[PDB]
Amino acid sequence: SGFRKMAFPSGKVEGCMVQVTCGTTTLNGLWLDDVVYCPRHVICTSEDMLNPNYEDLLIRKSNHNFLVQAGNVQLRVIGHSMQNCVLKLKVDTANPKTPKYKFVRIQPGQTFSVMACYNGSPSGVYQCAMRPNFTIKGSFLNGSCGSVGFNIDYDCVSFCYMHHMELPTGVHAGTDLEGNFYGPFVDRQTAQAAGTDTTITVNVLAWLYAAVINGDRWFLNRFTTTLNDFNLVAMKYNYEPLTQDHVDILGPLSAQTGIAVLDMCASLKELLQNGMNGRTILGSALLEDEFTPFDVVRQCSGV
Amino acid sequence: SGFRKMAFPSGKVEGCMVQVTCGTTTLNGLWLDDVVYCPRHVICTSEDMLNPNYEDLLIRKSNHNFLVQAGNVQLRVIGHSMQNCVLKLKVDTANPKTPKYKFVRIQPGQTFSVMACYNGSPSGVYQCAMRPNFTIKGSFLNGSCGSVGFNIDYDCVSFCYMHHMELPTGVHAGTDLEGNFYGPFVDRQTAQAAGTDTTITVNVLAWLYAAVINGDRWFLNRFTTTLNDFNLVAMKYNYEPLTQDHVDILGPLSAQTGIAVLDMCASLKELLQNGMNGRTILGSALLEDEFTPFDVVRQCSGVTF
Ligand SMILES: *[C@@](O)(CO)[C@H](C[C@H]1CCNC1=O)NC(=O)[C@H](CC(C)C)NC(=O)c1cc2c(OC)cccc2[nH]1
Ligand SMILES: *[C@@](O)(CO)[C@H](C[C@H]1CCNC1=O)NC(=O)[C@H](CC(C)C)NC(=O)c1cc2c(OC)cccc2[nH]1
Repeated sequence: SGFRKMAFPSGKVEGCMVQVTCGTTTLNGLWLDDVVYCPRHVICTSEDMLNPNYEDLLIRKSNHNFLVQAGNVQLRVIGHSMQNCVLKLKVDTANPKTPKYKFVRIQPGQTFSVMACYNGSPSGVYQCAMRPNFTIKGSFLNGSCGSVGFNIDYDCVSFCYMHHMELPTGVHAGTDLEGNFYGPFVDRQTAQAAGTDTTITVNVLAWLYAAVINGDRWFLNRFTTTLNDFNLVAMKYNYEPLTQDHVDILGPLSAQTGIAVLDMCASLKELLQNGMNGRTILGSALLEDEFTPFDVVRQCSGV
Repeated sequence: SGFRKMAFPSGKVEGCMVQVTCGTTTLNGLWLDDVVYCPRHVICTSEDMLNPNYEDLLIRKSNHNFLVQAGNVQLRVIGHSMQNCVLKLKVDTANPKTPKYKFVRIQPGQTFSVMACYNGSPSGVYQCAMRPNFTIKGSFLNGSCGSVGFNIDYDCVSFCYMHHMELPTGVHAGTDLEGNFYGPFVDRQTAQAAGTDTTITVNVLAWLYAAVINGDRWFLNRFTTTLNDFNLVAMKYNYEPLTQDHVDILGPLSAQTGIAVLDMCASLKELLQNGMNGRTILGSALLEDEFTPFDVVRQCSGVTF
């Protein structure tokens, strides 16, 4: 038993991180097959990053302008191209540690493992959720650009995120592996704001089911609610609406605990209107929304 | 910026996880060089685990009773010995993925990364802190025994934990890599209860230093205190007493901020005696105690490996 923010084992990705240097700008790259993926602002200088004409800056670059280091060996760039915000450096050597992989675009509310890296060296691993406003709440410092987020199914690594930016509020933004940003952000050196940060309701309910599966039921109550009446209150608190598909996804957790989804919604509605006083749920004083129903099923099934 | 419970990259440990099976009992083991370490109760059957005599049970076992598998590839066992609650099996193959490593026994309050494993396959990684009652708030299912906890310093993997037990309260217990349990627990199929837990003071202070580094310093006061005075007061609030090693590991954060350790102790004492007064620290009204000073430095100045 127990419930914990859990990331996938990172070994398959560690063998793909490399360092990419252009002029005086260094960040991380992802070496899969004979291609190295990294954020395209590596080609920028401190002055270019203010308003970079990336296609203009790119054509002016030569293959030898890119220093790609994989551990100790230095890889030979035999080609360069650009797919949106992701720079694609073709190398003369295919990464032998390339696992089975696929590029996917995560949906808001879904989770993934972040492998934070600096100078091409993996430094830490943690779990994140793609928030409804397409930001994530990570831990990234100078030099973390190029770090990727991923999920692992069987032996297939599904890459979904490459890090680019830290907003003035302290949350983070990035792209999928096709170079398309999550959210309305742009890779220029400017202070940018996200949309309003709504709460992932289906995850909050999953996390409440986890608390019950782990012996905590102080927030439960005898009231019930309709889907619509719950969503009225939820939206009033800047919570995403609960769809019937969300209800269906919570099915397994409902059966296991014996608490109907709409019954859990009545508890959550009371928590939102009353607060938690001084009490805690699974050790937290706030309502956690970065746990998916699948995260809870994985850890609490059969407990 | 940002603060998260962050585990070490697990690749160096993944290449060392294997499956050990005796009869029908299976669990995980740690393959380093030509030795596999695992919990000794793998020799037990379901009924044996009730009141086991491990010396008597082990005498009836031979090298050929042990199934050790890397994936689906068996590693022939050519030797076996018992050290405390850890079984050691010599195999005929030296793990080519063996990293630089050492075995360490950590202290309460220290943190490590747990490699959750099932049937020898790594499944998840997450950070834990050894509680002052020698339990960890883990996430472990059936078949998780033999999962190890580790830290990575440079290129050296320091193994400090091997999983054995889930207590009734849902927390977890286990040993170091020499088979010595953390806390007053024994590997028997019986409900055991840990001592009353307490808050990890040195980590709370580190958390406060983290706040000061980030401009949130409303809680600093003009008071100071002695180490003995603070310890006697902290014990009244369920806080662990500080050691000399605790003051020392707070050294870097103390120098970086300019706040002496005993001054921040006096500030924490204020927070315990009068509460938070409706305010928060780093966004939370709850004092966090699972971040060590190293974790705080690690996330304010990203170290690599
Ligand atoms: C990459 O490492 C750079 O290669 C970096 C991410 C780091 C920075 C510290 N925290 C992180 O997560 N990304 C950046 O520095 C990006 C670069 C653009 C894509 C060109 N910009 C920002 O993070 C950025 C610019 C800001 C600004 O305007 C100057 C105001 C406020 C915040 C802000 N952040
Ligand atoms: C190992 O996986 C078994 O090899 C397992 C730990 C797992 C199982 C679910 N959660 C975990 O952390 N360990 C056990 O099952 C141990 C085995 C002993 C070392 C022999 N037992 C317990 O953890 C145990 C026995 C208990 C009991 O007695 C019947 C009452 C209450 C709790 C309890 N836990």
